[PDB]
Amino acid sequence: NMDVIGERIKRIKEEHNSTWHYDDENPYKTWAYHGSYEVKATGSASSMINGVVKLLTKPWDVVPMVTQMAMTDTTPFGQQRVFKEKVDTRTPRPLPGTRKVMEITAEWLWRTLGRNKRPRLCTREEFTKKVRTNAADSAKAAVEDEEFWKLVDRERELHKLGKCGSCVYNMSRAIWYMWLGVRYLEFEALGFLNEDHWFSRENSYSGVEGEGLHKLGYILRDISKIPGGAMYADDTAGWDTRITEDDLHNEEKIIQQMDPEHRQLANAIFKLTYQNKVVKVQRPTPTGTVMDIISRKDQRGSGQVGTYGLNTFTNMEAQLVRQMEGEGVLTKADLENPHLLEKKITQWLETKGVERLKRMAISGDDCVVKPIDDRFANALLALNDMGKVRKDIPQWQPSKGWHDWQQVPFCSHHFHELIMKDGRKLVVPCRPQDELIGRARISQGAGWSLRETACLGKAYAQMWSLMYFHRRDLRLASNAICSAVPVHWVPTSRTTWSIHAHHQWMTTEDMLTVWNRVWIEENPWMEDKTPVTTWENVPYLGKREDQWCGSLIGLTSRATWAQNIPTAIQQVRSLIGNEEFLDYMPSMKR
Ligand SMILES: O=C(O)Cc1cc(CC(=O)O)cc(-c2cccs2)c1
Ligand SMILES: O=C(O)Cc1cc(CC(=O)O)cc(-c2cccs2)c1
Ligand SMILES: [Zn+2]
Ligand SMILES: [Zn+2]
Repeated sequence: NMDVIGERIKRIKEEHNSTWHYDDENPYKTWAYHGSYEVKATGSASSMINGVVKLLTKPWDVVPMVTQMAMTDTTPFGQQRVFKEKVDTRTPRPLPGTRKVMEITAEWLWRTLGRNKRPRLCTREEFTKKVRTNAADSAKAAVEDEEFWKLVDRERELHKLGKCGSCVYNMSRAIWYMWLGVRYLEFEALGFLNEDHWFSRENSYSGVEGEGLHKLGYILRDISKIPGGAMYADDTAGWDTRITEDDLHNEEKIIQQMDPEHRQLANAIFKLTYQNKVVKVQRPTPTGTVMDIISRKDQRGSGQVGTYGLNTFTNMEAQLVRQMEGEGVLTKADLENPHLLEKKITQWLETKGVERLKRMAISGDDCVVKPIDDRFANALLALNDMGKVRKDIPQWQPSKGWHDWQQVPFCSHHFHELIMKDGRKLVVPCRPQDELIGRARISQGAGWSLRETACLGKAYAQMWSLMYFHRRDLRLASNAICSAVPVHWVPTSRTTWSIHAHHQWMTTEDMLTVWNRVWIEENPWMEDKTPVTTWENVPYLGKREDQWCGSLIGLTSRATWAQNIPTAIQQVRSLIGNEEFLDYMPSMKR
């Protein structure tokens, strides 16, 4: 293991030799520990509160889920216990027949994914353009510095020699340059999966990359039309910690489709930073805070570029294998058998494969599968053997499915079919409201002006206008926030890091115009392109469903809040100053 990780540890060791030691009382049981060095503590036990949002969402001040979200630990104290709970585990090795099935499925899945697209290297100017269009943190400063690009080249020359000196995953400007450069190199070799949308629904069949939250519901409604059993959506208990050495080696087969110069750099990312890794993790001690140097040959680093794609790939593979078991193609005897017949797996993949991929919606560890029947509910031998053990359910207890696509959980959401006042149907995203309000009430970090705060608030308000307008409490709170925040202030900072977010709310353009573009114009499932002229024609969930999904509708405190909301708007306005404000409350029934 050391002839791959040695150089990186050697560099950390030399750089921090002042405080470098072997802390014999380290908590690593499954990870190989190398040593520690003293550092300053990072993060907090709490989260900064967005006063603009809080002042306009008073009934949620006394709501447990909302209070819970204001917390979330990021200190070495919080970092160490979260690591213990899942990261410090070992997945047993899948059986020889399981390993063969995964291999046959991996090979076929990669050829299917690359039937039209061809892998390619990603560039310095692609990364640069991305870093620029993200902020508009000190990554823009590094990208602008030619000295950063020089280290990148030095590291790349080591990678071409099959060596690694600075690619360390984290749980002066020199170390920041080494991190952003490690991320650039991985972006260079594996970014094409994201940048050239390999997991789009059109290229992957099961995939949903680049579709967006507003489309996921319509995708599930279309899967519901496919004849078969119920729709299954099983969560995996810590997916990234369940990525085996066999998963990594199967994921690596993509290098076969690459040009020699691309294959060489991609092989370097896989072999040196995925199938081997050097990790940095903050740990508190009775004599301060230390940064530990750990390593392992398996599991997925959640921060990395290829994480979404390679998780989508392995889940598609895992679900195809579970479908084969459901159909009686794979038996218990087959999974135990090294010499299992490749023929029947190839026969099933070449005749039923694509059709079987079309029965699924897969986004990283999130899957929705509509098998040909319900034998799938009890097809658990391979899923458990592959290491993809379902969360909070006895290992051999049959999976429970849904016969209504609207009850199906996918990507922290459920989806509703709404009938508009004109009779047209919408399929909308939904989640418990407390999670939405609770998240909007969190401002990111310290040293933030009221201006930056009001703009983040405006961003959350407009995201709600576009994605969650059907939630009565959120349309009101959204209008209230947009009334309290000056009209020309541009929503700045992201509301989410979600791959399903396309941030159409990050504008000063009229939200009803934007709504019409997303839900009517650009909506492939909206045949009638007649615009909606008024927010009064933009539908809500039925009162019942709105209440079932967390609404305070019908409560006194909520009616009080709704009644006295111009007072709170005025309070926020007076504190902001003599700016230009537009009153968005008239756009509502009140
Ligand atoms: O159901 C609709 O179509 C009308 C509608 C809209 C709204 C939204 C707003 O607050 O202006 C709220 C309510 C309710 C507040 C208390 C009980 S029901 C009803
Ligand atoms: O990616 C996920 O797992 C699901 C998810 C989660 C969240 C919450 C968060 O990231 O803070 C927000 C969203 C979005 C809100 C609008 C468009 S996408 C989606
Ligand atoms: Zn490296
Ligand atoms: Zn709902």
